[PDB]
Amino acid sequence: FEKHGTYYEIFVRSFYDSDGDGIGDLKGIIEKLDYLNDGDPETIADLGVNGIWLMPIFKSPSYHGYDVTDYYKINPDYGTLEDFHKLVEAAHQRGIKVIIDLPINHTSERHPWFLKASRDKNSEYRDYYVWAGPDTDTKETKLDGGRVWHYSPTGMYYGYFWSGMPDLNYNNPEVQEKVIGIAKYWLKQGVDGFRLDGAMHIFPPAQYDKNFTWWEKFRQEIEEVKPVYLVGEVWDISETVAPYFKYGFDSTFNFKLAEAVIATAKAGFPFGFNKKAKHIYGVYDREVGFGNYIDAPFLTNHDQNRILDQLGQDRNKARVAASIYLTLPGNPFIYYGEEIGMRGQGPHEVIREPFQWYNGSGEGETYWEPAMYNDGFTSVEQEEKNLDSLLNHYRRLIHFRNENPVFYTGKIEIINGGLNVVAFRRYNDKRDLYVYHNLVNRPVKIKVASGNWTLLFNSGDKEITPVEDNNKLMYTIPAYTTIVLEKE
Ligand SMILES: [Ca+2]
Ligand SMILES: [Ca+2]
Repeated sequence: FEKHGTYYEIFVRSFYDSDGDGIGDLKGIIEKLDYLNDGDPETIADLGVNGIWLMPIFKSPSYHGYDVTDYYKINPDYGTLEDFHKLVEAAHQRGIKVIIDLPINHTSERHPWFLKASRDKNSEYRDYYVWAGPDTDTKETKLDGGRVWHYSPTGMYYGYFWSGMPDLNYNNPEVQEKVIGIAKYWLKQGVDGFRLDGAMHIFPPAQYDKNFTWWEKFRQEIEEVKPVYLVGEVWDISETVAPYFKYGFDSTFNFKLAEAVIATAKAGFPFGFNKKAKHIYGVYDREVGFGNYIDAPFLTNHDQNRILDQLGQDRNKARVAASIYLTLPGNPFIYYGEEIGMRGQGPHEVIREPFQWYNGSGEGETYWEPAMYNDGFTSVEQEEKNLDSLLNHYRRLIHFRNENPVFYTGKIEIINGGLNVVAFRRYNDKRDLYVYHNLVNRPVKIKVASGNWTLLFNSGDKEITPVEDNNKLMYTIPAYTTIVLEKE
């Protein structure tokens, strides 16, 4: 069970519509699988990703699905269980692992369990949720609203995010059993793992360690079915994220490093990235140990303003940002649309706009909401016209990564590549690669000690030939370009 690979995050509703109702669905993903990975490592006609993560696919009243009403039923909007099985089979045929979002931290207020527990204090499901006693304080800020305690005819219940999302009571052994059963069910349907929210607010501050006890039990029990891949979201500093690598998770999303990559690509100076990367990998190596964690680097996801927007809609800077994280250790995660330069900021609905397949309209393109910001802005059709497009840039980076696995499992050492360059070595006992990323709109020069060096990768379409003088090999890197050298 190979856990290393580049992942692609898909919002089913916005990917591909196979039956003409404007809503993206599972059969649609099947129809477009070759775009992600055609199963042939010899071609670069596909992105080359080896895993896909589907945002919530269970029954739910919302367009996003994070508030589940039935964990054993596929949202009709996305298709059927049969479609899901055909997708898992088609993906495996191509070497693509499939993981799905598992919203088990809370349920929808419309979930039967809650409806029953909320309409009878003596209900059999009463203890599936958390019911108040003292203080209905309410801590506030963030982006949503406020209050963690809410009214419900038979008492007030706990709901960290929103009254529509009551939190499940993990202090109840039955809740833990039920959720594990749900996970096992989907694994038996063919899934390879899950994407999970690691923070569980039902545990009072005094029971923080119960979080790790829970995830360890969860992983141990579900792997009784088969080996799995688990990636968790823990939106906090690296010191807080680190232990999760030890108690059940293979990977965790590197939010802090994402912020640094974005800031550095925007500014054109490597300081921020250099300092943050050294700190974070240092924390992970100290608390977990190199080789005992699979980081999940990324730029932006389904809850954040798209990378292009964060870079002032500068496609060149977005290109550099892509080269940087796609050459980092671990399993990189690509947010759908990122590879063709989609834009979107503000409302989560905008960030989750329909994926653009065509310049204009065409069969399969979703339209459940207006494509206000991307219609006519970018598309796969347009990106396919030139071998040096952003889409082809992503294809080249991912395939290069797959052809040189040291990028997944090797160590990393930040080095000084100059005032406007992010540089680092990716290495193991057999490969010693030097990676250089030009962050600005002008050529930059880098020098290495005279010796046996080989140019392995050039992200641009220009001829890059080094010159040797006074025992130093000098390379002039064109604007926003990345190169990889091998030292022997
Ligand atoms: Ca459809
Ligand atoms: Ca291929």
